[PDB]
Amino acid sequence: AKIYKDEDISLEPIKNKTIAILGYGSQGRAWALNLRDSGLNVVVGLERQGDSWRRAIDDGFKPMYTKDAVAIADIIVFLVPDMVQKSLWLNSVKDFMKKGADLVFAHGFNIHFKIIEPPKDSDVYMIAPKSPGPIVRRSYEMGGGVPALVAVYQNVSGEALQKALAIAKGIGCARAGVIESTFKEETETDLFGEQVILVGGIMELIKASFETLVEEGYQPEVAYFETVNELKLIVDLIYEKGLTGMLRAVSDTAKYGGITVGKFIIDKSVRDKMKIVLERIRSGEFAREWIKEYERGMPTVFKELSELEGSTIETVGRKLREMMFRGMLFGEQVILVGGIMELIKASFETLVEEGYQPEVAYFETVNELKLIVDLIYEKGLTGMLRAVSDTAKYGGITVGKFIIDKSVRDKMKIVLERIRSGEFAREWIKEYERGMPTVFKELSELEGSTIETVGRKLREMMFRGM
Ligand SMILES: NC(=O)c1ccc[n+]([C@@H]2O[C@H](COP(=O)([O-])OP(=O)(O)OC[C@H]3O[C@@H](n4cnc5c(N)ncnc54)[C@H](OP(=O)(O)O)[C@@H]3O)[C@@H](O)[C@H]2O)c1
Ligand SMILES: CC(C)NC(=O)C(=O)O
Ligand SMILES: [Mg+2]
Ligand SMILES: [Mg+2]
Repeated sequence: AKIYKDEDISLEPIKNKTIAILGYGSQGRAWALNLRDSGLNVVVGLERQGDSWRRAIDDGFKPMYTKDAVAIADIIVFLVPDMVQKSLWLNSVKDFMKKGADLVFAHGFNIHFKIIEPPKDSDVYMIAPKSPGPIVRRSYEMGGGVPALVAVYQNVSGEALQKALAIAKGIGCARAGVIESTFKEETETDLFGEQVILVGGIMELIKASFETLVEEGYQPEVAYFETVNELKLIVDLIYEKGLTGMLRAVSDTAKYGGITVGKFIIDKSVRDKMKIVLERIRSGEFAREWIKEYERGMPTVFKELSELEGSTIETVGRKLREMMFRGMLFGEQVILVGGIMELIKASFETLVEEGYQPEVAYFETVNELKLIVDLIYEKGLTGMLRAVSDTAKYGGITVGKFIIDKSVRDKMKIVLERIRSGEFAREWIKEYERGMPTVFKELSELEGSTIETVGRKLREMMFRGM
């Protein structure tokens, strides 16, 4: 697929249009700031003078009320929570917008699941950054960007795609790479990625590793540090150089440990569970369940957030990060190398087997994980969870423990015990006397694999001039 960069895209299609950004949260603030820095005409539209109104004023915007912003808009962007969009649309947009104004989304959920039926005489299109909102901004302001999908649901001008690409450039995404997709593909892959790996999976893997180290007798501060530091090292290596590059950066013993432990901790049953998660998404069952939860007041989301914020793991992480700010395990290596490699691989391959563009699968299940893990490293799980959408919070909370279930810390424990006893060392010394056939066989299968051949091509194009 074509991966569009800055030199491929003109801003001219949006140059003199008034762009109304509805909402000023995680994506909304990022888009508004980025678009304004890129020279475009932005107004911020809000329902209320609340927290995000105050934030927008502090950033030099003068927000308008939603109905007033949409009256003067050529392009209307829905950057409020997915569950809120129908109500905003019905009450503040539909009867107030210019006739023919563009309707623009950052996630396909409402259009794809037919929650909002747009008018027939508007362009309807999407730019979906494959990044948490704050990193859309942070990348842009460092002179870089994050990847994005664009899609067109309804073309009435005949230039909807060019306008989507222009907006993607305007928010910095063409510095990294933009791929054309569909509302269906974006929605399905996006919900899948956040549920199984980007929010749900990684969060539960981190908790499992932390708990397991603590049960084995490590002090909490050491269990936290070992977990998150090794996670960052491993995910950074993959982000830069793929699975093969990561494996070549660690010892042969760690290669063998990673490879074997990974398939133990993350086994076929997990691949089956990922397909279940995908079908629940495809069939509309997730959407119906999320709508029902939302209409109850999102009690599951509020509960989880408040338990997480108060938890031992988050208290310990906050204390650790603060002590590091102010200046003040080889089992864990292989458990994480294995667990993260096989979770990535299973997530990516599920999407590719199901027919989605492999490039989209790579942005969603590989590239974006580095951005997530950077947020976790900097701000803890609670900071990460605050940055992601409510849809992703709910998906992660419900699916994460399905993918990484209780048994995974049980398997971790077993592996950790074999390491501590010197049993893992005997086992490495042996496979080694067979000429490391398990290691060479895996390197050989990785070399030819879709994830590595696509990743290498994309990483070359992405890090071109970034
Ligand atoms: N978060 C991510 O990184 C991410 C990644 C890619 C795409 N997406 C997509 O981007 C879109 C926006 O998601 P987001 O997470 O950026 O949104 P968000 O941060 O949750 O949105 C908060 C904004 O929406 C307003 N809002 C909250 N409840 C509202 C209500 N009942 N009525 C009207 N306005 C309300 C808030 O105003 P107050 O301050 O007054 O409450 C605030 O301006 C979604 O389609 C999402 O799927 C998000
Ligand atoms: C992981 C997260 C940033 N991605 C999303 O698509 C979202 O927040 O909904
Ligand atoms: Mg996403
Ligand atoms: Mg999402």
